[PDB]
Amino acid sequence: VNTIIYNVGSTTISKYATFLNDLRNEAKDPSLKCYGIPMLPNTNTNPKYVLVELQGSNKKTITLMLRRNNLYVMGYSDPFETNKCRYHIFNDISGTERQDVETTLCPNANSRVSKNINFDSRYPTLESKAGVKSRSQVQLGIQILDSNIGKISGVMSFTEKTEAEFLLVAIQMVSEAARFKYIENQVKTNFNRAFNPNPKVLNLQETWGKISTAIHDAKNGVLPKPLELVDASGAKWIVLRVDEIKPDVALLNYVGGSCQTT
Repeated sequence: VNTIIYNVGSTTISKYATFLNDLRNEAKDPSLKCYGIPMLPNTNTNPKYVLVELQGSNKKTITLMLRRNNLYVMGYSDPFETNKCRYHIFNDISGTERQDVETTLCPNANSRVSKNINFDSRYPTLESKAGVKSRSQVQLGIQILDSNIGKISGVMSFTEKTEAEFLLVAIQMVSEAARFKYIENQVKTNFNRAFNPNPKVLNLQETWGKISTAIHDAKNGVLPKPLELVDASGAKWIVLRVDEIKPDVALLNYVGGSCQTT
């Protein structure tokens, strides 16, 4: 499992763009692509995981564990006390995978401490805990990310609103940005300030699966059935060919079987 390092505490927009292209390269499958878009691997390709180490301000760090197959966050770790690695598995990781988030985020036994996340990773959950009606009311931004790392890393007690707010900002900034070129550019365009998620960033997050299947199943660039979407103002946005939506998407979720490659 490889780990990608990015310094949040001191960055430029290129430094954010390189990180992301190292995540995409590392996560994607080596041969599959539909219409020039990289596709994520089947569950069976090894390695199964990527680690994303986030360096905040004041020597604060969080290592984010992700699955290659669908780039979701399984949980995170932070340095705790002198020599402990504290791992935090999301409530909805089960089976071997739970031993796998432990073993991979904190590779040395003797030093491990558990502090689970007592809620699942779905956005409606994370919003109830932030105590907000919609992620859209919570601002995103590099300084917001840094400052949230600093509310979580090496702190004895931290509250669910604090934790959900960290994960809303970090899943959107790392896994949503990497799947969508559109969300990456929203973050580049506002790099020096805080900004509210617009309807399209939110809509793109929630329809990725359907987008991946449409694109895979498309013949001659024509999508199987029109794909109703929402744009940055809230307006119904209806795309029909792969060329419409492909600017906005960097990685495809796995769908098996063939598709037009290039």
